[PDB]
Amino acid sequence: PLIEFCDSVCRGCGQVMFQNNTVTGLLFFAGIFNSTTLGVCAVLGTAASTLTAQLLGVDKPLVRAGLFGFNGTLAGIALPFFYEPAMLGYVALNGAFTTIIMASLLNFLGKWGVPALTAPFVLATWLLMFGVYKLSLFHPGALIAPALPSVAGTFMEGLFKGVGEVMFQDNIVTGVIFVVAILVNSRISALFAVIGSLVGLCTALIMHSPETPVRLGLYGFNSVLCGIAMGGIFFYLNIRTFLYALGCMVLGAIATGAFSVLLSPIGMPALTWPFIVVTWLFLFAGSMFRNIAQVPTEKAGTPEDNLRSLAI
Amino acid sequence: KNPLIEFCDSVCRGCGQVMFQNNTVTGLLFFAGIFYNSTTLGVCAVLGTAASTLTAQLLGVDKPLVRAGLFGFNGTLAGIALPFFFNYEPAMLGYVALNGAFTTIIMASLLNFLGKWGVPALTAPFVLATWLLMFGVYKLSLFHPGALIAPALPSVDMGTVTGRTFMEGLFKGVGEVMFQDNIVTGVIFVVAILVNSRISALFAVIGSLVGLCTALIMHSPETPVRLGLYGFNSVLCGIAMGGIFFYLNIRTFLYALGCMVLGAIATGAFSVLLSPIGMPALTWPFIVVTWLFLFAGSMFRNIAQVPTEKAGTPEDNLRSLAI
Amino acid sequence: PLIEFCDSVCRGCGQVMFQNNTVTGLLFFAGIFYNSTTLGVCAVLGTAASTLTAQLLGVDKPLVRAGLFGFNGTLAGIALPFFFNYEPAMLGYVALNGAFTTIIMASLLNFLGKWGVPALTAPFVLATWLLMFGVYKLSLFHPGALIAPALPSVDMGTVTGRTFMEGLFKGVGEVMFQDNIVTGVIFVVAILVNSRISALFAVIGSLVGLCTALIMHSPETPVRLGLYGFNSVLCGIAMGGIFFYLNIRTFLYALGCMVLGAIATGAFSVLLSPIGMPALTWPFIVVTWLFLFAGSMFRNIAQVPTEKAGTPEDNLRSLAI
Repeated sequence: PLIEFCDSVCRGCGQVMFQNNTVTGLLFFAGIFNSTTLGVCAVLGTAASTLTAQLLGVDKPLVRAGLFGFNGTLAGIALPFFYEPAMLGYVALNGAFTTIIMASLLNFLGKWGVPALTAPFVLATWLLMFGVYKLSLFHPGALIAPALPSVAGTFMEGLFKGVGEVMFQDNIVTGVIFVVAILVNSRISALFAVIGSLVGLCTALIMHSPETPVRLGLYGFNSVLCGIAMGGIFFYLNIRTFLYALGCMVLGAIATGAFSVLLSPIGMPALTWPFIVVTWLFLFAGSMFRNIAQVPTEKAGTPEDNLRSLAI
Repeated sequence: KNPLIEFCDSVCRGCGQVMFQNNTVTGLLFFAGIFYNSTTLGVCAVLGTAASTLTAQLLGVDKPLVRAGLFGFNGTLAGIALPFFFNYEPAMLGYVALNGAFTTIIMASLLNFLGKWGVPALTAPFVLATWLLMFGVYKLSLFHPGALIAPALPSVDMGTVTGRTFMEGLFKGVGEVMFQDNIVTGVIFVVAILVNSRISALFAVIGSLVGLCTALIMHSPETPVRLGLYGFNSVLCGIAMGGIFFYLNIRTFLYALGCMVLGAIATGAFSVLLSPIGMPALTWPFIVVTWLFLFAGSMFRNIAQVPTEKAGTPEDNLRSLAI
Repeated sequence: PLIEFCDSVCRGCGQVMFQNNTVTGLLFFAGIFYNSTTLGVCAVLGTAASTLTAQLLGVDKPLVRAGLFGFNGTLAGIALPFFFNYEPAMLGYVALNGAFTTIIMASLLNFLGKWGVPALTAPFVLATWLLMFGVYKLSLFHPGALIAPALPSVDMGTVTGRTFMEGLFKGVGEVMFQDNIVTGVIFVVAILVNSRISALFAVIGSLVGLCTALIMHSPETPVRLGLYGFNSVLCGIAMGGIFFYLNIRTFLYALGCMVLGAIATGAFSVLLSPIGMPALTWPFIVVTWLFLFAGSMFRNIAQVPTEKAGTPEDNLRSLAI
C-alpha cells in the first residue's frame, strides 16, 4: 500500500502533462524540488488526493494510473504560493476537495467522454481562495489586488518560465528539468509541451503584452498544457491535428488574458482556468469534425502509443 | 380533498422540502415559525409558493411531483427574498409572483438537465431566478434596494467572540436559511424539522454548527457569525447530505461533515465573487458544494448514494435499505 | 463550391432569426448594408470564415448548407468591429473570431445535443467574450467609448411617441448591433419573406422587450436606443413556433420568456459592469435555454423536435396530421 500510494503519487505528477509515468513524475518533482516547502505542500496535496480516492473506493485502475493525484498536487502548491500554520491543513483540505470535484466532473464530462482536465484543481482552489477577503485565517500575497480593469502603458527566460509557471514555478531551471522529465515518458509530449509555451509566448507578443509577464512565462502555463494535451494524447496526432493544436494553442493565450480581466475586480489569480476552457471547447468539437480524429478518451495514451495502437 | 385543499397540501409540502422534508406538517410548522417575524414576509412567501405550485399544475407536471411539494419549495424563497433584500413597493407583490413562476421553469429546465445523471435540482432554481430578477436593479429602477446591497471591490473590526456569539448564531443560521434573522423562528424551524424526522432536525443543527465553527476557524468578523449568515447554507448541506440523498452511515457522516465544512469556505468565496456587483450570495454556496459532492458519490464505492427518485427521509432511507 | 459557400453564407444570416432561407438572409444583409459597408464586410468576413471552417473540419453538409454554420459567424464579424476601434488587425481578429465560433458551436452542439437543446447564439458570445475580455491587457486593439470599467450604482429622460417608434425598429436592429431605424424595418421585412409568423413574433419580441423595460423603470435613452429589444427579438422569433409547436399556451410561454428576456438583459448588464464589457446576445441565450430545457417536462407545452424544427408554418403543417 505504501509503495502503491508512492507509485500513484509519482504517476499523478506526470499526469500533469498527461504523462502517466512514475519516472516522469519523479523527474518532475526533482525539477520543482525551487522550494522544499512547495515540494512538501505538493506531496501533501498529491498524497491527500490519492489517499482520498482510495477511501471513497475508486476503480484501482484510475488511482494506480495516477489520475487521482494530478490536480491533487496543484492544490498543494498553489494554496501556499498565492504561509501560515494553517497553510498545511488547508492544503490537505484543498487536495481532498479536488477529488470530489474530479468525480463530480468525471461522471459529468464522462457521458460524452470529455476529460476532466485541471478543472478539478481550479474550481476547488477558486472556492478555497475566493473567500479570503472575508475569511482572514490566511493572508494573501502581493500577487493579489482588487482593481477595475484599465489599459496599460525575453525569449529564453520566458520559454522555460512558461513550462514552470504551468506548475506556478517561476524558475528557469525546473522549466528545463520539467521539459526533460517530459522527454523521458515521451519525446512527443516533451516537444508539444515546448511548442506549447512557445506558441503561447509569441501569441502573447503579437497581441501586444507588457514584456514583463511574457518573460515571467505566465502566458506559457496554459499554452504548455494545450500543446501537451491536444498533442497526440487526446487526438490521434496528424497534420490536421497539428494545426488544430496550434489553433487551440494560439487560442490559449487570448483566453488567458480575458480570464485575467474577468477575475481582476475580484483580483484573484486566473490559474489553470484558461487551458481548461479553450481545451474542453476544442475537445467537445472534435467528434463533429470528420477530418479530426479524436483519440478514444478511455483509451487515450501517449502520442506514441496512440500512434502505435492506431497503426493497425 | 379538492383542488384548493391540494394546492394547500402542496404548498404545505413545498415549505418542508426546503429542508428536504416532504411533510405538510413540518411545512406548516415552518411557516408558523417564520410567520413570527413578518406577516408581510409570510404573505410574500405564500404568494411565491402559491405561484410556483399553481404554475406546475398549469404546465402539467406529474402530480406525484406537485403533491410531493417539490414544486413549491424554491417557490417560497423567491416570494421571501424579493421583499427582504429590496425596499417594498407596490410592484413588490407582482414581482414576487413573477419570481416564483420563473423558479418553476428553472426547476424543469434543471430537472431534465440534472436528471440524466440523477442529480437533484437543489435551491438552484430559487437563485438563478432571483439572481436574474435581482441583478438588473441598478438599471431597472422600478424597485429600490435595501442597505444590504452595495457595490464595492474586495478588501481585507474583528469584534469579540462570546457565549452570545454562539447562541444567537446557532439559531440565526437555521433562520438565515430562510433569510430569517430571528432567533425564535430558528428554534421553531428546528422543532418543525423534528416533527417529520429527528434525524433531519439534528443534521440541520450540526449543519449550522459545523458552519458556525468553520467560520470562526477561518477567522471571520464575529458580527456576521452570530448573524448566522454562515449557517444558512451549512444547514441545507447537513440536512441534504444527511441520510436524505445518501444512505446514512459513518463514512457518509464524515462526508457530510466534509461537505458542511466546505460549505462555509464557498459561502465566503461566493461573497467576493458578487461583491463588485455587490449583490447577495443567497443559497448559491450550498447548491454548488452540494452538487459537487453528489456528482462524486457514485464514483465512491465506500459512499452509498441514495437513489434520488427514491430518496426519502433519513429514517425511511434506512428502513427501506434494511433488507 | 463558390455558389454553395454563397448559398450557405446567405442561409446563416437568416438563421440569425432562426430563418433558414437564402432570400431572407440576403434581405437581411441588404438591410444592414445600409448602415456600414465596413460592418457588412466584417460580417461577410465572419460568416465566410465560419462557413469555410465547418467545411474544412468536415461537418455534415446538411448543417452547412442549412446555414447553421454561418449564423454566429456573422455576429463575430460585426461586433469585433463595432464595440472596438477599427485597426488593421481588425479584419484578422474578425476571422479569428468567426472561426472560434465554429469550434464553440461544435463544442456546444455535442454538448446541448444530448438533450436536444439548441446551441443558440451562445457560440457567438463565449467566443467574442473571450476575444473581447482580454483587451485591457492585450493592447493590440483599442476599445470604443461604449466600454467603461465601473462598479454598479443606481437622468430618467422623457417617454414619448418617438421613444416607441425609434425603439421598436432599433430593437430589431440592435439584435444585430445595428443602431439604425431603417434596417430594423428592412430586417423586419426580411423576416416576412421566409415567414410572416417569424416576422410578427420578432416584432412582438422587440415590443414585449420595449414595454417590459419601461415597466421595470429604465432610463428612456437606452429604450429608444432599442438595446432592450435585441434579445427580446430573438426570444420571440425562437420560442415563436420555431422551437415549439405554436399554440395559445405556447404563446403565453413566449410572452413569458419575452418578458423574462429584459430583466435578464439588465441583470447581465450589471454582472459585466465592473468588467464593463458588453452583455451582447448573452441574455436571450440564458433565459432561452432555460425555457427550452423546461419544455419537455411541460405536458401542456409541445416542444418542436429540434432536429426537425422548422418555420412556424412548416412546424404547423407537419404537425397537422
